[PDB]
Amino acid sequence: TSQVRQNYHQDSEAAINRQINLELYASYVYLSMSEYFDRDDVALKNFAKYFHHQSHEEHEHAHKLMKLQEQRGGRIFLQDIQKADEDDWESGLNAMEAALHLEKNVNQSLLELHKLATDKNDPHLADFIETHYLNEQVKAIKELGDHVTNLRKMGAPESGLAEYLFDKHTLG
Amino acid sequence: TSQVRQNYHQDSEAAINRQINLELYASYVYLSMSEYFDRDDVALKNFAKYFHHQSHEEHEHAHKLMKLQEQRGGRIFLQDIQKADEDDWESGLNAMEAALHLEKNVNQSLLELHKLATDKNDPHLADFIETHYLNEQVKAIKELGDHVTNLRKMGAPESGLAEYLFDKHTLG
Amino acid sequence: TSQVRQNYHQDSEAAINRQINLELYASYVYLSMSEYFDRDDVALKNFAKYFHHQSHEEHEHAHKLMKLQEQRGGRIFLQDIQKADEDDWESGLNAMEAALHLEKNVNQSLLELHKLATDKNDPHLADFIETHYLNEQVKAIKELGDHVTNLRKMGAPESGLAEYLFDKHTLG
Amino acid sequence: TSQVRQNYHQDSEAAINRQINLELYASYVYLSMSEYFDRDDVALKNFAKYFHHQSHEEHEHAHKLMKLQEQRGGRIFLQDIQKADEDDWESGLNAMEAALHLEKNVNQSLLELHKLATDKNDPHLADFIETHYLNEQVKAIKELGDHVTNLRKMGAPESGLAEYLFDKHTLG
Amino acid sequence: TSQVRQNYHQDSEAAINRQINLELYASYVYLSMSEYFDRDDVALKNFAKYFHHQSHEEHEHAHKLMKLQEQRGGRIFLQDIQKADEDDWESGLNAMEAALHLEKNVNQSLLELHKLATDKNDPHLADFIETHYLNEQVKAIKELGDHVTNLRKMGAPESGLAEYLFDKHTLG
Amino acid sequence: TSQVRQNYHQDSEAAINRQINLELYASYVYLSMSEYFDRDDVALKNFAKYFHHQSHEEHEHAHKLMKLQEQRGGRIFLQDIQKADEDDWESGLNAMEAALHLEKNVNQSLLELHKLATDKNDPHLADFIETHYLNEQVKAIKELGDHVTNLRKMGAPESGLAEYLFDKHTLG
Ligand SMILES: [Ca+2]
Ligand SMILES: [Ca+2]
Ligand SMILES: [Ca+2]
Ligand SMILES: [Ca+2]
Ligand SMILES: [Ca+2]
Ligand SMILES: [Ca+2]
Ligand SMILES: [Ca+2]
Ligand SMILES: [Ca+2]
Ligand SMILES: [Cu+2]
Ligand SMILES: [Cu+2]
Ligand SMILES: [Cu+2]
Ligand SMILES: [Cu+2]
Ligand SMILES: [Cu+2]
Ligand SMILES: [Cu+2]
Ligand SMILES: [Cu+2]
Ligand SMILES: [Cu+2]
Ligand SMILES: [Cu+2]
Ligand SMILES: [Cu+2]
Ligand SMILES: [Cu+2]
Ligand SMILES: [Cu+2]
Ligand SMILES: [Cu+2]
Ligand SMILES: [Cu+2]
Ligand SMILES: [Cu+2]
Repeated sequence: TSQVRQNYHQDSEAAINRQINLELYASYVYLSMSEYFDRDDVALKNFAKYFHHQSHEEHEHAHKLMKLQEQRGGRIFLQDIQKADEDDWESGLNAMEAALHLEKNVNQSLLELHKLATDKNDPHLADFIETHYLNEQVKAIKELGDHVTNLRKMGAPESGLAEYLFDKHTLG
Repeated sequence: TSQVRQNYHQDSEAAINRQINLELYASYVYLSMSEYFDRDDVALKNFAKYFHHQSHEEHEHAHKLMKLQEQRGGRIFLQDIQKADEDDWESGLNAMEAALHLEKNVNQSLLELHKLATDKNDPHLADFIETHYLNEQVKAIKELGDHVTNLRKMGAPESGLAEYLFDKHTLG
Repeated sequence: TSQVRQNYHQDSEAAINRQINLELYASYVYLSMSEYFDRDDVALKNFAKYFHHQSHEEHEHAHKLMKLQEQRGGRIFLQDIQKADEDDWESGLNAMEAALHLEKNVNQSLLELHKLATDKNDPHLADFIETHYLNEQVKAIKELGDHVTNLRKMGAPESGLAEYLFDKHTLG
Repeated sequence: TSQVRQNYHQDSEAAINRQINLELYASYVYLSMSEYFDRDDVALKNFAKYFHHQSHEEHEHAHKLMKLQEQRGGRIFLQDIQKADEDDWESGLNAMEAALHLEKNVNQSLLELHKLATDKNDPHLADFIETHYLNEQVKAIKELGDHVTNLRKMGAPESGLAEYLFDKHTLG
Repeated sequence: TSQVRQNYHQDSEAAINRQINLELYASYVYLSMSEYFDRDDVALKNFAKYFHHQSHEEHEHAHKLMKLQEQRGGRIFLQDIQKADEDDWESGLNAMEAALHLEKNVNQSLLELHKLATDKNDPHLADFIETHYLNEQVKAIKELGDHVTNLRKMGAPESGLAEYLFDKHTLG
Repeated sequence: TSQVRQNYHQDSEAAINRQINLELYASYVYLSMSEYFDRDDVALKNFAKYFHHQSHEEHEHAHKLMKLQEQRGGRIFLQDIQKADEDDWESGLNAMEAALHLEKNVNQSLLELHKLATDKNDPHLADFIETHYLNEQVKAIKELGDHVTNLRKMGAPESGLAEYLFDKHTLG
């Protein structure tokens, strides 16, 4: 056992390891989306930039969790980063919809992680999740909802003009 | 024979002369396209600027080849610069499509030039083509593909609004 | 007929198209001369620079004419740009002499163009030629005459020292 | 088939997809190593920083390959990013030794990729690998060899003082 | 065998060692030429400066090759640096002619080195030679050809005035 | 005989030519040492930098002697630059010891050169050696002695840690 370990339950350590992998997965989904919009038959450069930014943000989320694990005296156990469900994201609107779904899934996992911290009387972990994760998720979900809404109201995905103009005026 | 000539095959010298003319031709096609978009009944100023830029880029491509010829001790033999297949380029989308076709044709000629350099064991010429031409073509082809894609998805060439908005937001 | 076309005779439109091609031809002659002086067995770098500058100047002359055509509602009809009469320009003095001859030929064509504008009662075209072309030609012809004179008096083309020193002290 | 695709063999497209995954794997190995050195019972912060830098470098290597795929008109097919062979890297010297082995493995794959490009007469791909990958690998391998050598000569991994001083004076 | 050595043939290692010596030899020839022009009975200071610069350039060429040897895990085996064929270089024109001959000889050796790299399927070495050596040689050969040409046309070596003026206007 | 030659004995001219070669030899020994420390199985970068600096310093020493020869009206006769006694310098301490021996040998030759100048009543040469060479040698010998001493006292060459720390704290 670590010289630093204090009030850190085995279940919490395990849950943190699972959360690290999920953040790395989210980052990979975003990378997949990013590259999709750089295809010659898609060619929406600001969508590509947006999802590239989101990919690196999720990477930072993974970093903080790995830091938390080391600080608390837990042991990081990395797992395979699974590829995304799709190779072809269909459209700007579909990718945004898929991103929204992903972020709500990550949020659900974080809420379960928080409940575990509360149940194990780990207020440091509870606050770590609150401070660095919970509001970030809520903000991310709201932004993606905003994007989905505009794209829909503009006539996406049927209107390619809608996705082009959104790429230019919101994302660029 | 030149005091500088070394490992420079007669066939390579001839192929370089042919490539010079093709680069000058490409430059002329782009000039034709440029001026078309400045017509009072077309009036797409950023299309005009874009193709003007492409015209001068091809001119630089011709310059480097002429320099290569002199450096290697070959003799430049210039040929007539043929006018383009069209006077009237129809639309923004059509010009982009025609440009894409042109760039792929120039690329094919460069690949054949590279094979000749390899076959004649001329690694200087091989690398000259690799370094200054091959990736430039690949980048140019991809960009034109991107442009064609956006214009199509926006509703060009039927939608004049599409070509107007593309001129403003991508090319301007 | 153009929505902009006013007082613009079919003969003038045709003559402008012919003048565009001649300016492009002059530019090409200068390019040929430029590259000649970059040959390892010629090696007069400031001659090369001088004629390169002249090449791009003629290009600008072609640009203004193409602009005039579009502004007046004429239609640009481009033609093949013919290669120069020579591949080998012999010497600094010979190239200058050939350039002088070329500029006087271009000037003759411009004077005929001006007479046509006067005959067709087209004062806009008449002034366009006067303002942008006629004095430019007179200046160019005089400069080339000056250069020919100095080279001759210095002992060119027999004296290679003369051409070397002229390259350094006048053109450099 | 892509509007941009030219001279791009199905085997090359597949090999590029495999190389993308390998670069992502290398990045993940480095991340694993990075976090290991941040453990309270390891605590070599400059080792951690060094491998973190290497992780992001491999990420850039993956980015350029993904860009190449899109530019050439290939389709990116992402795969699971496999976790590293180890959770516990034992020591500074062992991690450096493992990194050296990894880089030589990546290099072998790049050399095979280059042979395939040569065999398929794809000089653009050949030069892309040469320009952006081959010398980068050679430099990386040499640096890791240098590091392994110093650590060994200093008395690692038996001497914890050696690894501490190396962390401070070479990596910091 | 080196911990870093990969895909590096014994013949390539040997050829690199031979090339290192040749670059050091070229540097020494240039040094000899440099000092010759500083003789009180020669006194062409800009010739001296020019060849001094060339001497140090060849030294850098030797440095990069030595670096390549270490990076690839080869062992540097230095050899005697042979003195030049002449003590007395006769004239500005003769030295330039001798330099031209030297550079073409070095170039021939580099081309043979490149063929060996290709034959041994060593694309890293092939590109190293292409990137850092082949175009540098072509540029150097062309420049020396240019210099020889001007000196000849000016009346060298019979005309001491020609060599004096060339020293002042081209080299100074 | 030179128009500038005055009070310059044939023996002095010969001795200066021999000294030039010895300075070039010393420079080459240092270059050999420099590259040795850049080996992947040695990897002492500041040793490499130190000896590289010493190599170029000896080159300057050779330059001043060549200048002296020309100024006095002597004729430079260059000789082959002999490779060093070793390819493998064993260690930091051994190289420093070998450098110390080399510098004392060069110093002995300079002292003999000075005696010859005194014997031939050549006070210009005597002072040239005094001013530019004698104290430089004494300083160089003392510095190398200092380095040898520290390395020995630190536990070199048996202690690789000693050579590593010396590389970092004295040479870096
Ligand atoms: Ca899977
Ligand atoms: Ca025709
Ligand atoms: Ca013709
Ligand atoms: Ca697995
Ligand atoms: Ca290459
Ligand atoms: Ca000899
Ligand atoms: Ca020997
Ligand atoms: Ca004194
Ligand atoms: Cu990224
Ligand atoms: Cu996240
Ligand atoms: Cu233009
Ligand atoms: Cu081009
Ligand atoms: Cu807008
Ligand atoms: Cu130009
Ligand atoms: Cu003109
Ligand atoms: Cu990171
Ligand atoms: Cu990589
Ligand atoms: Cu210290
Ligand atoms: Cu020097
Ligand atoms: Cu060289
Ligand atoms: Cu002068
Ligand atoms: Cu050096
Ligand atoms: Cu010395």
